[PDB]
Amino acid sequence: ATLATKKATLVAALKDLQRVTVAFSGGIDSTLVLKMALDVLGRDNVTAVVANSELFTDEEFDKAMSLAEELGANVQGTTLDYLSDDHIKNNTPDSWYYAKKMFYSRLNDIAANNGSAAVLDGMIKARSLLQEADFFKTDVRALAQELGLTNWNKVASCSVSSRFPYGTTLTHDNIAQVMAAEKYLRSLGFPTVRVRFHNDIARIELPEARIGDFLVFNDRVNRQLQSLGFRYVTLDLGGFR
Amino acid sequence: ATLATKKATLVAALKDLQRVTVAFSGGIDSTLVLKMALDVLGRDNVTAVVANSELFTDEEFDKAMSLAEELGANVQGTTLDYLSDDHIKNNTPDSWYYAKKMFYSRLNDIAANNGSAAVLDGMIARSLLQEADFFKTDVRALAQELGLTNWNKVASCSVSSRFPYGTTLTHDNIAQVMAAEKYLRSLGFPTVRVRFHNDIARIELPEARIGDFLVFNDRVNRQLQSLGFRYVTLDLGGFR
Amino acid sequence: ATLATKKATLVAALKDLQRVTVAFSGGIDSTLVLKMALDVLGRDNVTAVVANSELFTDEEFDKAMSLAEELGANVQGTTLDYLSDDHIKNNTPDSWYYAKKMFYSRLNDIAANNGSAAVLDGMIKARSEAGARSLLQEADFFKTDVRALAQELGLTNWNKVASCSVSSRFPYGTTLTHDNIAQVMAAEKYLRSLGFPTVRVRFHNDIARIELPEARIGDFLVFNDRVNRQLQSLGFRYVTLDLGGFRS
Amino acid sequence: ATLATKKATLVAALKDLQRVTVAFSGGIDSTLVLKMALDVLGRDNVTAVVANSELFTDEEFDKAMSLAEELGANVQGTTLDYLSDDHIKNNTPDSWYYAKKMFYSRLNDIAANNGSAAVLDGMIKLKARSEAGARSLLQEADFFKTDVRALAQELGLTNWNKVASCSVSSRFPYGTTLTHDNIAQVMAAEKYLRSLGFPTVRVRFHNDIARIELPEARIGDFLVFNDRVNRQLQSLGFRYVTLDLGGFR
Amino acid sequence: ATLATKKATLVAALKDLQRVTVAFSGGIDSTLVLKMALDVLGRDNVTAVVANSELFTDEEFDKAMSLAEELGANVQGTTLDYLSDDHIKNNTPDSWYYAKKMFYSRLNDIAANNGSAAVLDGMIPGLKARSEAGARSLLQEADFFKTDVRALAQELGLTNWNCSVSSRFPYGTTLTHDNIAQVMAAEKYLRSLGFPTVRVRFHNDIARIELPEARIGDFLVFNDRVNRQLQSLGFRYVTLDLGGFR
Amino acid sequence: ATLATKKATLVAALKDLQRVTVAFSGGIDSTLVLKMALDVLGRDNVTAVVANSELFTDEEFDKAMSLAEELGANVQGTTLDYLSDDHIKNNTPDSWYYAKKMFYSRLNDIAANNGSAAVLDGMIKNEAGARSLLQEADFFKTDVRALAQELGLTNWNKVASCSVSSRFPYGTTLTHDNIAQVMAAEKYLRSLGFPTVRVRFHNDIARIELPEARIGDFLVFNDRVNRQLQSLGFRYVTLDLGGFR
Repeated sequence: ATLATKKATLVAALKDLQRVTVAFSGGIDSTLVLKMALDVLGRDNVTAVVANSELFTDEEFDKAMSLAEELGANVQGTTLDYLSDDHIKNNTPDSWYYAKKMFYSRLNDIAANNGSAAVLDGMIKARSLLQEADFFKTDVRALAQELGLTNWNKVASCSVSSRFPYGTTLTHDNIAQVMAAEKYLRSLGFPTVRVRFHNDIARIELPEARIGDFLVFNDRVNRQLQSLGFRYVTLDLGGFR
Repeated sequence: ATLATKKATLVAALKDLQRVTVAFSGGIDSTLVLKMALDVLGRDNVTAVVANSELFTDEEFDKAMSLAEELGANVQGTTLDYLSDDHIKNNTPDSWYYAKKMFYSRLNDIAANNGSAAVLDGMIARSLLQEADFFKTDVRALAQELGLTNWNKVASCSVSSRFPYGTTLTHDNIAQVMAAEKYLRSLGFPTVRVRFHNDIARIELPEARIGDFLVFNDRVNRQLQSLGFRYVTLDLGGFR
Repeated sequence: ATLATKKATLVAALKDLQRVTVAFSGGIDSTLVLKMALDVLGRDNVTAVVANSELFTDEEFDKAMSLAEELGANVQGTTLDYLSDDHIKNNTPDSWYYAKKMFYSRLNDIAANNGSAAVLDGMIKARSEAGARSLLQEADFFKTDVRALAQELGLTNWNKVASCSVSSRFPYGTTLTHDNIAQVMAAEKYLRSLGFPTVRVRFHNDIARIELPEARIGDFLVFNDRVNRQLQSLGFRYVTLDLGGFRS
Repeated sequence: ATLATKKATLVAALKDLQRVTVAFSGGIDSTLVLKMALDVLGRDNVTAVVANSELFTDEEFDKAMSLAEELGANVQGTTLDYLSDDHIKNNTPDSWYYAKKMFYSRLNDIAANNGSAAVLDGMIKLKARSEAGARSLLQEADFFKTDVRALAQELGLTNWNKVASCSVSSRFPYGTTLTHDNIAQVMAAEKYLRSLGFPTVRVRFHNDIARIELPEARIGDFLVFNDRVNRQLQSLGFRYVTLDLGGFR
Repeated sequence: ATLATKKATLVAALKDLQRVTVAFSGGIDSTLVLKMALDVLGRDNVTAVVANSELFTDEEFDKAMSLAEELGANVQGTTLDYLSDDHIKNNTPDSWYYAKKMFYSRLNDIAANNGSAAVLDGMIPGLKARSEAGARSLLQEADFFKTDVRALAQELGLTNWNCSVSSRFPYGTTLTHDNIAQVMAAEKYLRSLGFPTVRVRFHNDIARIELPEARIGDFLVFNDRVNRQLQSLGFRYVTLDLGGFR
Repeated sequence: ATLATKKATLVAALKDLQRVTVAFSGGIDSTLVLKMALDVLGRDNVTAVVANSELFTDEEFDKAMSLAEELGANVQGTTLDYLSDDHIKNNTPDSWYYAKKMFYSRLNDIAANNGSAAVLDGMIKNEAGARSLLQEADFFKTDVRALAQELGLTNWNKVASCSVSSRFPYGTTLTHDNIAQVMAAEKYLRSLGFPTVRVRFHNDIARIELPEARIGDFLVFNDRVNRQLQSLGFRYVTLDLGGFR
């Protein structure tokens, strides 16, 4: 289809819902949904909710809260303690299962309190309207460009649980350790980076085309990540993913 | 804290001034102010001013003069002789102050003489984008809304910072430093300083670009030597 | 002299033509012509045409078609077989000319069959021989006038990077075939997917001569072996990197 | 004393022994002992023995066998199963002692079966050697490292192992149990890395993690090989293949 | 059996020929043959010959000539025009054979004119190039392995010892005096920048540089100088093989 | 001439001198001279002299003293005060001349007092109180380690010592402090794996010259070298884009 046909399904789907609460993370997808809902449904009939968790950075939470205000939405912060579930706290392979299970249960209850007909997320190809309207990665960038949206989270980052091996118990300490390492690495000019936690070993994942540029920082990163508690600081030769 | 609320603040403030003179550098901030001023006050009530100076590049001047005309403004070039002032010519730690005073005094005289209510600049003189609480994100959202895509993106700094305190700035050693930085930028290094130390050139690059730079060592060495440096070096501390 | 007089010359030229066919590449210039043509003459009186050929990417074609639909134009792709012309098939130094004569004759025939008064291209200040109009050139548009009017019409999206014919990857006198062209484009596509958007894979039979911007060559080294084996499996015997860098 | 007096002490000790078996590693010290032994007692009365084990690389074994023959000695390889001793298999700080103990007793049996009066090693100015009865003639004659370099030049000796081979056990943390499998894993990984042009390298074993140590001044050169090293070491059984940012130690 | 029995066959064979001409390259193999012949037959009955050709560098020749003088042989250079033979000039896959045929014919012509009983080399499309010449490889007849030659080189006290440029050209490409000088100048320039192991493969207007992969990072600082130098030697395009040397 | 004849000229020339004093730096040329002198005249009539000075490192001096003993020589250290001469102290373009005059004048006094017939150095092909026997016998660089390998010689200083004067511009006054500064910087750089290096002194700027083929390898050390040379007193630490020499 044309982008206009997919955009029309999205307006038509939204009018049919009349009042929605939209799970807003700040990535390009959720920024498109949040804006489309505000444009078809009005400020007072769309609720943006930003999840606060121990698994995400305060900066990503703060950036989404600020773009939702910048977009003109009533946005509400709700804080989730993902670590209360021992399936998640011990990061067993089902651990995504309960994390999504907790995210949507908080989101479903919020919709009852402001009278929305459904809560929307930003999944592409709970209702995920961009997938129902058959939006692909190229379609989402095209519509956002047409809607004048310029600011969104270019740092498509993930819950910090993905840095830990299955069976490792998450702690306030080792999560902060992983996140302080990634924040330090990003401050040197590597916006895409993972610091995988392996007890005494830190395993750094960088995009392969950035590894040559990284070499000037080896010693400072080595000494900095050792001061955060790692005994050995290493670079994955496989790169990011 | 909506963009629509800040844009109304900026429109309202511009309506209260009626006739404005805009300090126009050509960056996104000053280009946003110049269009907003044209859209609410009209061509005949806005004067765009572009400083022609020895401390900034002719490329920055030519691009700004053309971008003001392209946006639909009446544009005026004014030329500042910063080196006639001995505080700037001798590069003291206070020279920035005298340079800013000479610049804002010329802009005040133009605005007084064309009947403007204020001089405007792009800071985030009135800085209305700062008064309306525009952030870098707000400014990119409004420029897209006005259909503005074209502006200079090479961040501009006075060439004074390339010289040690106590150094006498001259037309020749300024031209030397600027030809060197223009050459380096043309190789693909948009953020670069050639600090001047008489017979030594001290190059600052972002540390993450120094590996990429090595394929050019010999050409940079020979080019900056032909520009008058005897030794061409790379600071191991990098940019800053 | 002023933009407003230049915009009026263009409006008048379009009103006089009443019905037009637009050669649409997706760049800023043809995007401005198509937008003005749609605003002045209406959707049913404008046909946007995007050429599909073996000498350009299927990506480039898909994006140009999508840019014309996004503007609100009825757009039709036409398919050109440039290799049927022996100046192009044998990559003579004048082959660009025969490619454009063939392109403009197809556009003239499309215009004849839908009732347009002219074919419009986006040239500014072999088309003289087919009768294409460059209304921006006639109205004295320079690059800054195009950027000014596009911003006053709210146009922000277009192709920022011009397309070059894959003919430029082959030495003069080399015979282009559906097979070796597919080789050059698959090699360049693989390279772009590793993070090198500006690249050329020059064809010298058993040798691929890769052109990269010199500032990226340090970044490229982590890929030497994968590029070597990938381009060999595409049919090259030797995979090399030009020491002069991109366009030397 | 003088180099000449020390050289005469060494000559005298060898003539009194008549027939010797020489523990030959290829380093400068055992190379001096073997050369002196051949110069004083002749090819027919000297047996050079080179230990082959799974704790040292096959490349070093072949190089020592060739350095011994090139010097003119009858040279014999013996194979040691160091993992048969559990003091060695359990990677304790005294495991080196039991490895030397097993090596010196095999040399004693070889010495008994070829009629030698002593086993000679190349030690200069400790308890496994002395328990076994091996003699260190350079130490008895009071050779220091400079004396060994002096007499080596006098005899025209130029070729020897500059690299000192270390046991693969140092790639494993203390208390990690050595196995035929994890040793072969570490040794094949290092062998591939050396074959790319990196003679000084360690692959430290961390179960599913391989931690590569290279001299920092070579890490820039290594970049062209990351992807092949990753897949090669993954095919050897490591899940993760990493480069230590600290370099070689 | 033992090394002493293997060198014993070589003593006997050398004693029976009395006067020999020795094809001398300077590698470990030919230096042992030349030293054995001098020790068994004496200086006045041994002629060492070193081939000088356009397909090798004047340094390879100069190093080989000294090697034989230091061994104690009377040494003689002969110069061959390998490009006169069209198997070699057109770089067919067998031209190594025809180069050795021309070499052994010149050496047989040298040996007949000084009266040697045979031509000796250091070895361990038609008839084998030696057998067709009559050349003996005495180290091969004595069943020498690479260890025996390294062993025997030390029992006689040997201390000093040591590729055709055709391998820079594709099969079917015509060798000329000029493109040979071009390739040889290009490799000398690269070696002088610190790359002792290097090949400049000639592909007409394209130079394809082969380097050990572990040196390509070090090479980048030289790209532009190498590009312009090899262009000035006559190449239009100067490239680096991503597969590296070998 | 053949290498064997050049060796005979050297043997004959050494036998005609009977007792020699050898200027010994530890490089290949002077170790070849020192070895030939011992092999032809015997230890008791060869005196090896190693100059200790502020313009060369203590590390090269100790290595040279120990290499002479390893060669079989009686070795004697002598101390030179190069900075006592004002051409050297003020780094005039003349200073090489006064440094060589002071070096050879000291060696001649040692030679006179131990009864040697000549002072020997290791100069080759391509002072008047010095014989360079390798030069008289027409030895080239190829001849020297052809012959050095025939004597089995392996240990010698493989990177060339140069006077620290070349790290300072002509006209700069050399002092104990700025020499110590340059010498601690080059020693640090060598300790990271860069045996061939110059730290050129330009007051508050250090200009590091490295062989161009090593500059890619050096990037992993930029920050450590920057901080180390700053702690030695340099304000700016830079890398010459032209590389070494």
